[PDB]
Amino acid sequence: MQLTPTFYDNSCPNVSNIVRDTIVNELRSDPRIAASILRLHFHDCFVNGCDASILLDNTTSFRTEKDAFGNANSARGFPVIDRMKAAVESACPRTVSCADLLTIAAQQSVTLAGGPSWRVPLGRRDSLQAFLDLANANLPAPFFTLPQLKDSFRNVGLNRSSDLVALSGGHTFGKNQCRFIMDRLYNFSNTGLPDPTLNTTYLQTLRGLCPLNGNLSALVDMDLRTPTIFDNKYYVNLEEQKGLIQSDQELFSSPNATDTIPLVRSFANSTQTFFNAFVEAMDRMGNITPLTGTQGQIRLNCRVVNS
Amino acid sequence: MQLTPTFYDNSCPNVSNIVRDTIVNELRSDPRIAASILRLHFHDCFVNGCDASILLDNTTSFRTEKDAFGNANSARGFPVIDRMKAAVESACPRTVSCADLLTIAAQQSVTLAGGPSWRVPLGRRDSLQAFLDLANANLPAPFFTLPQLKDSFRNVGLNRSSDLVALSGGHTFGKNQCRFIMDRLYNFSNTGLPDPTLNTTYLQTLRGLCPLNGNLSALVDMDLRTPTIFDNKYYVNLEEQKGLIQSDQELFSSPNATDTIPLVRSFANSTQTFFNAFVEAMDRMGNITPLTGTQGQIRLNCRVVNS
Ligand code: HEM
Ligand code: HEM
Ligand SMILES: O=C(NO)c1ccccc1
Ligand SMILES: O=C(NO)c1ccccc1
Ligand SMILES: [Ca+2]
Ligand SMILES: [Ca+2]
Ligand SMILES: [Ca+2]
Ligand SMILES: [Ca+2]
Repeated sequence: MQLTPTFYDNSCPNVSNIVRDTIVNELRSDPRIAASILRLHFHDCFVNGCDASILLDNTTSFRTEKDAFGNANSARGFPVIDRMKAAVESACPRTVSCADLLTIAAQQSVTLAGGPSWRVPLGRRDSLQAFLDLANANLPAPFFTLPQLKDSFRNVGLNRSSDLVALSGGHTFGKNQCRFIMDRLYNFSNTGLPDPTLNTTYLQTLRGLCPLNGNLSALVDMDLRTPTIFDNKYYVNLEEQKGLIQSDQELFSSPNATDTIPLVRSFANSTQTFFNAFVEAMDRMGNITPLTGTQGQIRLNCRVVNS
Repeated sequence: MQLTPTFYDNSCPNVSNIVRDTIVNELRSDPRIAASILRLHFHDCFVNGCDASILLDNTTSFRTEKDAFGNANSARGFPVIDRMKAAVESACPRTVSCADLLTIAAQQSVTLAGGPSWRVPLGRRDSLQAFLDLANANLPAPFFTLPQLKDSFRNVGLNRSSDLVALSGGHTFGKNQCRFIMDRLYNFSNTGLPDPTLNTTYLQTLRGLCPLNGNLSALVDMDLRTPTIFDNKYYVNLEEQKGLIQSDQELFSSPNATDTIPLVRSFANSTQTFFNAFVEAMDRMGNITPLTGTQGQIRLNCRVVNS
């Protein structure tokens, strides 16, 4: 079955508003939640498709993806997801899947942060288990080279350069722990020297935030220009060699960036072009091997499989 | 209202078995769960009493105690608690509180680990909010001195030396992160030397497990003799200066341990005496300012307050 943005127009016409309202309230106490939610959706889709497998808690039959390298002590916002599911179950019992809920939540998060507004295709159903080992192999790491980042995306069906460049624009807001950039700051590639593609003045600022013997869990803004606004500033930073993580800067400075540089230049100089591309890439990501029809179920509680 | 072990004998006579069955199944995949659960009960009781406040997830009206120093990236087993609550709600809808469930789970965990078996007083109800700031002040820290550990316990009503010594016997099983003993190993009290009350041969073993530049999250066994069995070996270790954390060894080596040494000697040489004392101390802890009668509620989902 093909996903359609009209899937709940009859069964639960107000699911979008309920989702938006929940995030709006949460943003008041946690300005970072919008970024956290968009990330949860991405990590859901890259492991067996957008099937809400990442939302399952540990059981005796399978381990949670929340323990995966990249998720463990990093991914957050789960209780917030619980809140909107409860509110939706009240208005539309056993109607909206967690997989779709997380998808709408990601879109609303982007819009609420100043990004584009669009209707996401719906109709996905929830998985009956979690895939930890798969998550440990499918999620891209910040130390990956450009070709490696390309392989990671192609591995799940996003084989276009625009997919990688556009979706990476998700780093236009949100935070990153010092631990993931320590090497770029003090000893890159076993050279004992910092990453040469990192702007020197910016290097001083980062070293101040992430000292050699400091807290590795200390958080830094992904986008130094507009830390909480979803815009195209992420690309301007790359042109100035101010991409925070290795995977960010490689989009512009890697020797294999022949095909990505033009997209960065384009996105850095046109919000419309970037927004159009981001929406297209997002819908493509949301279409990775979804469970539909009678496959999977409509979870009542996103943390556990239905009895 | 006074707590009574017969509280559910009519309303939900099989709650004990349902709780035991859940832990037995979990132990198969996670041998540490018994220790984790007993600890969750202790951290519940020390903050506003055993009211299941520690089980509440973050909300926009109050912050979760799961973020407290001592709980954050340390406390675990929450999904397991979710599992037994679901099973109990199926057999006895809206009957057993999370506060009581966590209490029975703690007792069964001790028994299943080889400890004593007894009927816990019941009748507690669930809180309507969590107390993070209170948790940050009420939970004892591993770097506390003997008098400080005594003040911490007296602060919640456990003003007897036996309470401190007996309950500390909970370290007869379970794990501890390297981060909490690094100072005893390499630089105790700003002296640049290890803790003199730590056995030197054991110090070598620990330094091997917790290297100066190693993983601070690496886990070490609390009891080097019988790491997973609930017995009195914890006290024998203290006599040999092999207590893992500072608060452990101080029970035997502190200059203020005049009143605790005799209890340690006694408990180290008689399982019966220790078990009797542990059960008495546990029931006293389980009686810290409970919510009863019409106070609080019977939570349907331990993570959230009833609508
Ligand atoms: C190209 C490969 C990617 C890599 C290697 C990567 C790596 C990372 C790293 C290291 C962090 C910080 C984690 C932490 O400090 O706990 C992070 C955060 C984030 N990423 Fe990515 N990421 C990638 C792609 C994406 C994509 C495609 C999106 C979504 C469109 C995304 C959205 C986010 C957001 C919004 C945050 C901040 C989350 C928060 O603050 O809670 N990332 N990413
Ligand atoms: C006297 C003050 C106490 C201090 C300062 C203290 C401190 C600690 C520390 C540092 C850990 C390791 C945490 C980690 O590595 O994440 C721990 C674990 C543990 N504690 Fe205590 N504790 C105390 C009292 C108690 C009491 C009274 C009980 C319950 C009767 C208890 C039961 C446990 C258990 C079973 C574990 C292991 C948990 C697991 O492996 O998941 N503790 N404690
Ligand atoms: O966000 C990640 N992958 O998308 C990630 C984060 C840190 C370590 C490994 C992977
Ligand atoms: O277990 C604790 N308190 O009981 C604890 C653990 C580490 C740091 C602070 C407190
Ligand atoms: Ca998934
Ligand atoms: Ca931005
Ligand atoms: Ca409590
Ligand atoms: Ca033992």
